[PDB]
Amino acid sequence: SWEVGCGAPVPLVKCDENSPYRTITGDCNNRRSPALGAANRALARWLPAEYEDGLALPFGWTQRKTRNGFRVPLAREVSNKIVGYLDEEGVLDQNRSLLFMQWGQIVDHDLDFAPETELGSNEHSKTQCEEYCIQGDNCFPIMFPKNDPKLKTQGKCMPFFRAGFVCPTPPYQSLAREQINAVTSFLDASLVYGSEPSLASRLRNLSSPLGLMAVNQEAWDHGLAYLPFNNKKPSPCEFINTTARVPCFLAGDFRASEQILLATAHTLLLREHNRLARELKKLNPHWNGEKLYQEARKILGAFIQIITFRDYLPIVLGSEMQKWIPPYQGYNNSVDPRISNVFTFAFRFGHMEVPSTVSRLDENYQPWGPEAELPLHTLFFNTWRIIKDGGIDPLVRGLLAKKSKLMNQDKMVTSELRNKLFQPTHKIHGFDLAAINLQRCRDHGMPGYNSWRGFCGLSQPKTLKGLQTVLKNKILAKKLMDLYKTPDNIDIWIGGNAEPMVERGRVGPLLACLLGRQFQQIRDGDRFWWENPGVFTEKQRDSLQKVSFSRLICDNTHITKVPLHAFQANNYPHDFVDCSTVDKLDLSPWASREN
Ligand code: HEM
Ligand SMILES: *[C@@H]1O[C@H](CO)[C@@H](O[C@@H]2O[C@H](CO)[C@@H](O)[C@H](O)[C@H]2NC(C)=O)[C@H](O)[C@H]1NC(C)=O
Ligand SMILES: *[C@@H]1O[C@H](CO)[C@@H](O)[C@H](O)[C@H]1NC(C)=O
Ligand SMILES: *[C@@H]1O[C@H](CO)[C@@H](O)[C@H](O)[C@H]1NC(C)=O
Ligand SMILES: [Br-]
Ligand SMILES: [Ca+2]
Repeated sequence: SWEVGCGAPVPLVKCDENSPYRTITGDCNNRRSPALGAANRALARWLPAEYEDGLALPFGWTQRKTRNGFRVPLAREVSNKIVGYLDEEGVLDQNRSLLFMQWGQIVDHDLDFAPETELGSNEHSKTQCEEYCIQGDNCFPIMFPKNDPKLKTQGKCMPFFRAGFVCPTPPYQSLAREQINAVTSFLDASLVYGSEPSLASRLRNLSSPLGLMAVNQEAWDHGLAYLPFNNKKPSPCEFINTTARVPCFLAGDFRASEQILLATAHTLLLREHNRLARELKKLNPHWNGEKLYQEARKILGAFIQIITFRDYLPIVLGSEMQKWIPPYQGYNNSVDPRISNVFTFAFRFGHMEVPSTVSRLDENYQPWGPEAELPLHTLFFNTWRIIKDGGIDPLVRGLLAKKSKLMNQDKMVTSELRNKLFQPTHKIHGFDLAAINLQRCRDHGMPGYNSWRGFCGLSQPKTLKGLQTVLKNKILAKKLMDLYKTPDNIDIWIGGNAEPMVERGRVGPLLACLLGRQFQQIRDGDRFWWENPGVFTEKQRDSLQKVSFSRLICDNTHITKVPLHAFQANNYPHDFVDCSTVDKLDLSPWASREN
């Protein structure tokens, strides 16, 4: 059992044995092991890291070196052969609104982030990785296969930099390389409030004693707040459009501006915090700012938990929901609530649910203006279309009445992501998220497909014929065992996602097991779970059961027509009801009769 307890990219820290709130860092959730689930620590290893040298080098690094006697295929080659498709007609999910995709991304962002190594940002290092395609140290470029249109138009590779690792950022040879999780493992609204003290404070409005989050001061949304702008230059949101020059937003999580709809969902979440803090004050006008901020924060975290566990997860996991996530029995302090490395890849199932276009809709849920539907790629890091082009209401209707992409074994990831991705240093709409997913699954040292089938107690196909029955699909299996020569070598991202979905849910068996297990643990291992006896009063809990994403939308925008079940596919006006019929969060059980 070779290592004990290293801990470098963290500060302190010491714990507050009631202090009815979460820390910002996630520390002091577990009493016995107060770092467990804290941000800026190693991702959990559910299985030992698997690298080409047993320590750090990703499979595929050394040309000569095989995985189980075979070369691992180029990540872009797998992407082109298997992941890509041309025809967007037919690809939509008849049963899930766009919001289903979106909440996926939100939750994902509350739970995990393995950021690239920052070492030598001011070095020829990016210049040598991006310009020359030279693999070495933290440069692990995605090379194009010989028939790739991108060879002709973009150059020899897409640059790709390896994920940071814990202890120090300088090269690691004594135990295996462990990637960092930069946000809190608890489902806690950290994407709203920050996972570091240094950002948590900046986000806040300390100017007034009202516990508000800072809001944008440049611009409004029909009297509704936007998120403050980031400061930093050079800003990729400015970069898209140097005429409009609108910076990215500043949120609790750094990726909040990555696509317009994510920014939209972040905006709704911040408004809800200020709305709660207002209500709490109106009702407790002795509470101070700090009380008001924690108390709103606490409620918002419970809302994110409830929405996720009651409304999202059952329609991801389907028939497997009760198997992995049985109803709640209380806090269990032996549970490890840390996000595992593999989860951060299993949750990328969301990538096949992203459709090629986004729509703005007006109050009749009709096209809003002349160019109301746009290609997804024009919306990466695009804040200008919000501030300058209608606010969030039109985008939110789109969320409600357009549908997610459906995962499809022949049509996996839209070319909007597979060919047109924009990354905030690289200056082009030319990257391939799928290729990146696969390179990163190698970067992070993932065990292969069958390792994971084994972990979850499933069959482990060894032959083409085996893989055909598991996937149900002769030709997908054939392509996968032309590229990988054995299902042992298939990258978990693409193996998990290749499996047909389970009844009433949107992922295959292997992923339902990986996801289901993670979420059970993040709920059961959390001292501040909304439903844990003690955390909220019973009366407070009776109010919280009534929350809905419909109501969030009603309380925070000027939309008055919403569906009752926002994740299901909905059509206007048949499936839409007026906001007055929706349950409200009743805040009266938060009144502090101290008088
Ligand atoms: C257009 C919408 C989206 C875009 C543009 C996008 C883009 C990206 C990018 C660029 C990365 C980093 C990849 C890397 O360097 O390895 C990433 C990672 C990730 N994505 Fe998405 N994504 C989208 C939607 C979603 C959805 C719907 C989900 C889940 C339902 C999701 C789940 C994740 C997760 C869990 C990761 C890893 C985060 C971490 O580092 O822990 N994404 N995505
Ligand atoms: C960059 O943003 C600008 C301003 O936000 C966009 O310009 C608007 O687009 C149409 C003309 O194409 C007009 O209705 C608006 O008056 C334009 N405003 C200005 C100041 O030009 C422009 O489309 C965006 N450009 C790109 C390349 O994304
Ligand atoms: C802080 O709150 C005050 C009044 O409550 C408001 O006028 C001001 O605009 C807020 N500042 C920020 C930066 O959100
Ligand atoms: C808590 O979790 C542990 C380990 O997962 C399990 O063995 C134990 O039974 C659980 N304890 C309770 C009281 O539920
Ligand atoms: Br992202
Ligand atoms: Ca979190």
